[PDB]
Amino acid sequence: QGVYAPAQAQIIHAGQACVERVYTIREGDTLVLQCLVTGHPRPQVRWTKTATSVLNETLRIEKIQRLQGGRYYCKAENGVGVPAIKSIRVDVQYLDEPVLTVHQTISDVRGSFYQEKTVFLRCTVNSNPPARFIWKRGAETLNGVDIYEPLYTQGETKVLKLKNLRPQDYASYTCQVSVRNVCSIPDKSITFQLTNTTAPPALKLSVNETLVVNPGDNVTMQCSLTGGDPQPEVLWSHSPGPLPPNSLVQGGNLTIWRIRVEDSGYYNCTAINNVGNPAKKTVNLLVRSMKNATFQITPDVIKESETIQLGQDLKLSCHVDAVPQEKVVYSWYKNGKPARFSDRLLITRNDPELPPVTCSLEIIDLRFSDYGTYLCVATFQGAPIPDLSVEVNISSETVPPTISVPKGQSTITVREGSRAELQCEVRGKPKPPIIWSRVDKETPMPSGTMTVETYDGKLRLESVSRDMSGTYKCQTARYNGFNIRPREALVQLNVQFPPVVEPAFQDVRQGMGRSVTLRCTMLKGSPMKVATSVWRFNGTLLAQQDYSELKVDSVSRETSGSYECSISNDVGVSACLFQVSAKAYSPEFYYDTPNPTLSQKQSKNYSYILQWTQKEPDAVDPILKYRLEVRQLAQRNTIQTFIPVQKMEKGLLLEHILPNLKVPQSYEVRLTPITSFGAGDMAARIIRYME
Ligand SMILES: *[C@@H]1O[C@H](CO)[C@@H](O[C@@H]2O[C@H](CO)[C@@H](O[C@@H]3O[C@H](CO)[C@@H](O)[C@H](O)[C@@H]3O)[C@H](O)[C@H]2NC(C)=O)[C@H](O)[C@H]1NC(C)=O
Ligand SMILES: *[C@@H]1O[C@H](CO)[C@@H](O)[C@H](O)[C@H]1NC(C)=O
Ligand SMILES: *[C@@H]1O[C@H](CO)[C@@H](O)[C@H](O)[C@H]1NC(C)=O
Ligand SMILES: *[C@@H]1O[C@H](CO)[C@@H](O)[C@H](O)[C@H]1NC(C)=O
Ligand SMILES: *[C@@H]1O[C@H](CO)[C@@H](O)[C@H](O)[C@H]1NC(C)=O
Ligand SMILES: *[C@@H]1O[C@H](CO)[C@@H](O)[C@H](O)[C@H]1NC(C)=O
Ligand SMILES: *[C@@H]1O[C@H](CO)[C@@H](O)[C@H](O)[C@H]1NC(C)=O
Ligand SMILES: *[C@@H]1O[C@H](CO)[C@@H](O)[C@H](O)[C@H]1NC(C)=O
Ligand SMILES: *[C@@H]1O[C@H](CO)[C@@H](O)[C@H](O)[C@H]1NC(C)=O
Repeated sequence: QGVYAPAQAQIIHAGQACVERVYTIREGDTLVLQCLVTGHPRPQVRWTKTATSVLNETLRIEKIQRLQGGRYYCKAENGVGVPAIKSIRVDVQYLDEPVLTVHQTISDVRGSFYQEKTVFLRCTVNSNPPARFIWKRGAETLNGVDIYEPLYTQGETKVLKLKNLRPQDYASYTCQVSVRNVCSIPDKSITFQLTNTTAPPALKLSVNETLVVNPGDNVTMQCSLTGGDPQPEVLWSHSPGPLPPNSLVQGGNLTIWRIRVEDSGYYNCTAINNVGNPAKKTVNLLVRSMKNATFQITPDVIKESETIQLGQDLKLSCHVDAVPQEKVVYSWYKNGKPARFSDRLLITRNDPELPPVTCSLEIIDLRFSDYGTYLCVATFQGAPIPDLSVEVNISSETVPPTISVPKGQSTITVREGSRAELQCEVRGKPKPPIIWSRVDKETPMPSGTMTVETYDGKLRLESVSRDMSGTYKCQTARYNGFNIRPREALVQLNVQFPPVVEPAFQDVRQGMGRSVTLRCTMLKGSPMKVATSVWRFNGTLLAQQDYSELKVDSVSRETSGSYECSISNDVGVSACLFQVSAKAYSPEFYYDTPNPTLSQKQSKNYSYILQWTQKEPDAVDPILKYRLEVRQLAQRNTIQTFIPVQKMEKGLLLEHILPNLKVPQSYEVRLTPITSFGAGDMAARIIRYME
């Protein structure tokens, strides 16, 4: 490629800037960067910040922000050689209003019981560039007292330390912070009234550390100041989440109406006045609830049993999830209630190694007299909430569980996106719930956690993703049944999905007598086999290995057009699209030359050196002639002429002088190649008098 030259970029600065390698502007202004490029063919330009991208030789950002600052890249490519890249660092600049805060420090003195008070005046401001701080008490401070930047701060903060605090120091101190007026940014000031009444905030709360309540109850909390100068600002907050709904803040008073169980949590009242540590009082609000009452049958452990056998230990545990967990109390009944007071032979244990906070009675030397219906009742002492119970019949019939997959739903295949339903079925007395997990990987579930409880033994997946395709485990719970090694069973999940073929579009060129073959290849797809391929031409079907091929015997006017191969797996369809013709490629205008020729500076005429190259001359039938059209933008009528080609090769520069052009005006130039097939791809350009 003799005349083809690789791209070359150069960034240029415009829009608003201020004051080498960097483009500094005030936040809120507008950025305007332009990428000038050269090389042939004329390269295209995208602005990016990664090296996302905007396809434009000029980058323009209105009302720029702090974060939009950074390094920007102009990328320019044309096919020939290595793409051109150029960088520029945009440094958006700003100066917010400074914050002024103060705290005291009392400290001992060597060999003395006298004490020295020290105040720290801390001035913080976020700014680009690094700010400049000046301190004043009406007058500028230099010396006796000290200025510095404290630790754990990168110059955004300066502190004025007043070591021994004598009355004359009690004045108004004012931090004035400047950005050097760079980018014409004003300085800003903040002042503080340091007085012997100045004091950090303090609060008193009308309720205890932790407050227990029932659902529905209205609860109101008064948070009142007990100290603070300046007058601090009191604020309530909640974790997790925000306060509302159903809760109103008078200010200081926080009331919660019709409290729901999910409203439980920490409510924090905090006072701030930029003096000392902000005061906070914290109350933990606990709404009562009881959920998920569960029992466990644990056969003799020491005899390593998994089954109810006479002459063995049988533990029957009991548990429920409650907010004031420590406050629950359990009652064990049996065909009516003995309240588990027997002890001898049958005994109560409330806290063994078993799960947390579980009442569990043991039966030593199990007897037929122990076969019965046992009930455990969890309750809160004199609480309005309802009690919860768990019945568990023990008899000869009670037996550990077994789990299986029904029929051959072991592997269940579905198409991506649809819903999937995995099923396990469990047998035993009692029948425990099933816990579904994934085994091929460690991912979560419908419930968003590693495992999911289910009693119907069904696991439903609404929007199934191919990523989810894998193996899944279903197993017996250790609760609401035997507490034994869970029984397990696996099911496979195939997530089929439609094909993806290549190329989506391809522009194919070839001479008039010659042949061409189009291939549509399948890259991804489950099933990964071409079930069928169907080729169409300009809308109509044609008659006809991982891919499909079609051969156009003779690329002619009758055969040239758009070909579509619709490849499909048993699940979906996807298509390649080919454009076949014997049209020559577009001419590529050459932009980098001094062009105009003044004809005797008279007749109001100049001439233009129109130059270009022919893209891929040997891709189709040889180029015979170019059709040249010239319009001057001002007259509708156009002068059409034909250039006859002498000879050409890839990259050869072509020329044609346009003879009669009004001396000031510009023109549109349309250049079309002609082969035996006819008109190739037309190209266009605007020419102008330069000098
Ligand atoms: C209802 O209550 C029962 C227990 O009373 C809950 O079963 C418990 O579920 C948790 C997981 O949520 C299990 O803890 C986990 O154990 C694995 C190891 O097995 C560990 O890797 C995890 O970090 C986590 O600690 C716990 O073992 C299990 N307890 C029993 C006795 O099986 C059940 O989840 C509750 N259901 C609901 C809907 O609240
Ligand atoms: C570049 O962006 C401007 C708007 O900022 C737009 O007017 C112009 O047409 C764009 N350039 C191109 C080549 O589209
Ligand atoms: C503080 O200063 C004021 C006058 O500025 C004075 O009335 C007061 O006694 C001083 N001492 C205290 C503890 O406020
Ligand atoms: C809380 O107040 C509302 C009316 O403001 C009332 O309907 C509700 O019953 C109150 N809460 C209780 C526990 O009574
Ligand atoms: C908060 O409520 C109490 C009475 O419940 C009242 O004395 C106090 O003024 C209230 N505070 C506000 C800011 O309304
Ligand atoms: C409220 O205080 C608790 C206890 O100190 C704390 O865990 C929680 O993060 C705090 N929440 C807020 C919003 O301050
Ligand atoms: C226990 O057995 C009784 C009668 O034998 C029955 O009414 C009750 O429903 C059974 N309980 C369970 C949990 O099966
Ligand atoms: C197919 O359609 C394209 C676009 O309309 C057209 O250029 C071509 O001549 C058509 N081919 C035939 C054989 O009609
Ligand atoms: C100047 O241009 C006009 C219009 O294009 C043409 O008629 C005329 O012959 C030209 N004169 C010369 C001296 O080239």
